[PDB]
Parts: sequence; C-alpha cells; structure tokens
Amino acid sequence: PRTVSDTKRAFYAAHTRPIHSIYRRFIEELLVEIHLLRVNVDFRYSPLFALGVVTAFDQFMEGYQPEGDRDRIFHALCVAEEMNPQQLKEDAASWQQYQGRPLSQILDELNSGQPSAPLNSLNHTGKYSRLHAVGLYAFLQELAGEVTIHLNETLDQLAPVIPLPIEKVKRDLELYRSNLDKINQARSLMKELVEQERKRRAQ
Ligand SMILES: [Hg+2]
Repeated sequence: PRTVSDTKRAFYAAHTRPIHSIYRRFIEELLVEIHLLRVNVDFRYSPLFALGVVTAFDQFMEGYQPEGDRDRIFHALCVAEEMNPQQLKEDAASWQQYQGRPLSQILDELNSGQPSAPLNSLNHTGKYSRLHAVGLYAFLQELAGEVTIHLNETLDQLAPVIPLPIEKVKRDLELYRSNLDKINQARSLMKELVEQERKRRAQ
C-alpha cells in the first residue's frame, strides 16, 4: 500500500522545481484524486480514464508558464501515480479515429455488442471517477453534430447503452465546466495583471 504523502513525495521527487502556483490547487487535487483512485480495489486502467486525465490536464493547464514544463509535470506526475506518461498520451490520442462520426453510428457500434477500441472502454471502466466523465466529455466533443452543446440530451441517449452512472456523469461534468471557467477567468486575470507589471515597470 502507498500513501498520499508517499505519492506526493514521488511528485516532489521528480518535480523538484517550483510548481508555479496559479493552477496549484488543481494539481494537488489531481494528485490526490488519482491516488485515491488507483489505490482502490475496483479501479481498472482504461483509455477512457486516459482521455479524461489528459483532457483535464490540457484544459486546466491553460497558459502554463514556462510552457516547456507543462509536459514535464505530466511526465513526473504519471510515474508518481505509478502510471505511464507515454501510455496515457497514446490512449488519449487513440480516440481520434472517431472524429466526425455521427452519434447514431456510435450508438450502433455499442449496441451491436462488438464496439471497437478505445470505444469498447465504456463498458470495462471499473471504478467510476470524475475523470471518466471528462473522458466521455472529450469523446463526445470530437463527434459530428456538436453533441456537447445539449450535453444532458446526449447523456440521456447514452444512458441505456452505457453502464456508467449518467446522473453522476451529468453532475461531475457540470462541476468540471464550472471549474474550467474559473481558471480561464483567473488566467485572463493574469494576462490583465501581468501587463500592469510589464507596462508599468517600464512606463
Ligand atoms: Hg499524469
């Protein structure tokens, strides 16, 4: 068994540099949430989990500086969680084969009993997480027809063909989009205030 302090020690090991605190509170939450996930007995690694982690990281790290470190933090935190930094980016990028597919055909591939990978991962998720809802959000994003706009209307269509707790998927995605709105509002506040530090020190 491993400990939150041990997993944190692992991140503070490979990442000995400062953590650049605007997105810090999210990194700590992502560190502990993933730890509490994999240490659970029913957790199963899946490309749906991989898509959700990479989607949550890329969108929540909007404008991370310096840019060269955002991929190194991704590299260090993965092994810190005993994950694979390359296997996660491969699984997350593997969903691109569904770009432009209609939602009707996606439902057909699930209803046939033989869904292809990584779409097959919707059944073998294992222990549910908020990150699994984010992975579904990123998958439904790239589909054809702007299926994300009326998200609840889409999730109710998936409910009978998916084993996921749709009502918990609705909630965690609304919590996800509300949090993403706060960081971009804060990141835009940095751009509004970093010019006041750059255009007034040289004024
Ligand atoms: Hg990671």
